[PDB]
Amino acid sequence: ERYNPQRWLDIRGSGRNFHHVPFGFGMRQCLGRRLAEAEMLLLLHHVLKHFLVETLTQEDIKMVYSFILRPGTSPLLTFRAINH
Amino acid sequence: MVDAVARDFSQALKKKVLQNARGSLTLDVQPSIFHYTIEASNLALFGERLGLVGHSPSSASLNFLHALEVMFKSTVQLMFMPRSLSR
Amino acid sequence: KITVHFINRDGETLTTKGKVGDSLLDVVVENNLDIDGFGACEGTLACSTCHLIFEDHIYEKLDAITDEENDMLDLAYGLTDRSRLGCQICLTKSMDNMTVRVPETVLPFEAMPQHPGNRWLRLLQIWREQGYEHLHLEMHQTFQELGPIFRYNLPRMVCVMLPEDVEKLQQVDSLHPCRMILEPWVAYRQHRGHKCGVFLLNGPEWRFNRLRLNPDVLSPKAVQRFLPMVDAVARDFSQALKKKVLQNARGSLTLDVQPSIFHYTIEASNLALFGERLGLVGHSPSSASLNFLHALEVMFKSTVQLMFMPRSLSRWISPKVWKEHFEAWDCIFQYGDNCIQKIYQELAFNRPQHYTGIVAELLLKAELSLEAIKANSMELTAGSVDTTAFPLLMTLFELARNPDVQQILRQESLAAAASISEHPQKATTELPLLRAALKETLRLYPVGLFLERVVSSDLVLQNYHIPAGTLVQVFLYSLGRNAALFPRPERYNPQRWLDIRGSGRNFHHVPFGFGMRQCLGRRLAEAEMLLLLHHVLKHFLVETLTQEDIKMVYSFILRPGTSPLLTFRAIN
Ligand code: HEM
Ligand code: HEM
Ligand SMILES: N#Cc1ccc([C@H]2CCCc3cncn32)cc1
Ligand code: FES
Repeated sequence: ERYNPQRWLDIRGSGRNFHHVPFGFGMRQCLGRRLAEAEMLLLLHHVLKHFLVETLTQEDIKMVYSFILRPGTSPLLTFRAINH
Repeated sequence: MVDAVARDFSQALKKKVLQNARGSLTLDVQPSIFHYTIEASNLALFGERLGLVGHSPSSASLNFLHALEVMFKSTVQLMFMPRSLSR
Repeated sequence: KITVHFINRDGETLTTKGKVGDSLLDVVVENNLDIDGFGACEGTLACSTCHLIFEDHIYEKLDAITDEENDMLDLAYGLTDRSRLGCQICLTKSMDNMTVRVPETVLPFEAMPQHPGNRWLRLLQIWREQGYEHLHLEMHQTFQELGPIFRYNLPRMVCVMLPEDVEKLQQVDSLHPCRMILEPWVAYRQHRGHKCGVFLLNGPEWRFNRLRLNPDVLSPKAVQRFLPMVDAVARDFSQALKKKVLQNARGSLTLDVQPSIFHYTIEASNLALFGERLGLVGHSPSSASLNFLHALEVMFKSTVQLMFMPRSLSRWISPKVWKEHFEAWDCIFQYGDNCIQKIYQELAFNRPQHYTGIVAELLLKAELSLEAIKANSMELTAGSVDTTAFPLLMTLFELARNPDVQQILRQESLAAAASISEHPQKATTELPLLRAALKETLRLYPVGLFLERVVSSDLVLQNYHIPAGTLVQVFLYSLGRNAALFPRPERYNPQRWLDIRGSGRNFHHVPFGFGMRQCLGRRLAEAEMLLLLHHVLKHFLVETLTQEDIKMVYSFILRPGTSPLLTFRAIN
């Protein structure tokens, strides 16, 4: 339950197979795989170089399965601009 | 093309952030994010700029999102039944 | 150090000393002198209990009186041609052995004129008409038949209408002034686990809250902190109007401005309070904006349907109105709670080094429980819309009706324009005639209709003994139209308040109240109103052909039922 992205560069080290599979495998693996990555990566990139993101609601978010797994809570997030 | 949408998203957010005394904007961002993906998607796919980022949602935008929610919802009610029953 | 002699009400000369540069409020509280009730609001010009009368040779060489002090002195009993407010007077070298001095100041109750009407007939009238929009006209007719004083057969309750009576009523102002309690609103607070705010509090909880609010909501120091922010909203309002005006062939835009004004006050309020810019001025209304305004209308409406009944009756007669009432409050508290969960989260992660609004201070100071900041933050977010915007319409309207007065308020504004554009704070001081025009609108159209006080001791007004525990009500409508104090009362003449200020006539301008329960938004309202009209006069001409009088409705507050069609012609 610890959020630690570095673990995926350490998993790349000691070669371990099939650890990152949310898009699938084989040739029925998600066709939007790299379009999703594109949309997500750049938005967050452009948000990090201008804003600080904070929140008081650090309880876990209850998630609901309604075909896809999604959050039932949407948290109240602050975007504080950086100026230096 | 996605870069342009994500840039326009942050510059839109920054404009409004910087109008507030504390240089901050706290909000529920789920709506603005969903409209980002509709814009980045529709541009990458059809080359069209819908003008949903930075501006207000449109009628077509919110009807589309609702229909998705209903479709997922109504799917779990019919997936586990054969259509012989759900009929 | 300097010696100063104080003549008390009992006649005795107290002598003590203070240091130069000290306020004589400091001299009184730092020596525990026995001047009962002196300095109630701890030096934030929110009471007139530091009133002191000076010697002619000392008073003459004191600083000029500010409008903020003069408006306070106008609500001070026993006013004199040599009286000042101790909180605003710092001791100086020449006041050694000064002598200041503090002021001093029948048929039975049942022999007073009675209101013919019957509590229950009226109660049932409201049951069906769902309101009593005409009540202010009933009471005017009453005073014009029974005289300047009558009682209502109910408990005891007397309705008055003269400055004489308001002056006495403030002398009786206790340490815990008691306004009567609105159960429909409090029932809502009890039902949701919420704390009542200042508007609905009495006793020590009231005094506790108020003394931790006046500093950042009412002090001239706080007014100077948020006045520049209101300037930005009023500027953005005129430049927005001018853009659209100048697109039309004849450099004009005629419209119903009531919507745009209401959205101005929501913006100026939410910015002054929560430092947030909502972007409602210049752009279209939002869903949250119009839902908030409707819920206010419904809440006022449903209040008059439940105020005159005890809860014992309205429980089963109009339970639907209770559902209607709470769902209004439900929408209101949703709007307000989110402005505060917005800022509580912000402030948690960084305390700013500059001014970020009124509530930011209160939260930072943390002299109140958050549940008590939440409750006052609500009262302020909800009280700062209808009460501020209706007076602001009627002012525009009367300036369109009185072209003479307009062109004089314009000269004043243009004259002071550059002075104010450089430092907005100066609007307080550089626009005296405009501020007199706000007294003229609230005289004729007082959105606050009554001042109410449960007295704490036997007093007497207009020679009718008034026993303790009695409700007294100041009907400001009939007050403002008494030709005896206001020559030609229906005439709109802002200069009249300058005439009045020379002579020691008292309690003439009382729509915000008196004492320490006078309106906490008093100087925020005045800020929002003054600058909008200032910025509108230096760019636009305001005209209208609908110069009939506007019929006004009673829905807990006194508001217009007509909104007039006003023209804004740009000047070039
Ligand atoms: C985080 C984002 C996404 C996740 C986690 C995800 C997940 C998946 C998964 C698990 C599959 C099935 C893999 C399999 O059966 O082997 C799949 C298939 C598919 N996804 Fe996604 N997907 C995402 C985004 C997208 C996007 C953005 C699109 C379209 C632009 C998309 C369109 C598709 C399609 C068309 C298939 C069918 C592939 C096939 O049957 O060959 N997905 N996705
Ligand atoms: C023209 C505008 C306004 C008028 C005529 C007005 C009138 C009044 C009156 C007559 C009272 C009661 C005075 C008394 O009982 O002695 C009052 C109290 C109050 N008003 Fe207003 N008001 C105005 C604007 C505002 C605004 C803008 C706010 C908030 C931002 C506000 C918030 C309050 C509060 C919190 C109280 C309770 C004061 C207490 O109980 O100590 N009012 N107002
Ligand atoms: N909560 C609350 C609350 C909302 C609005 C008001 C407004 C309307 C009620 C009469 C009045 C006098 N001064 C301000 N107000 C007062 C309190
Ligand atoms: S104490 Fe001086 S005015 Fe309130």
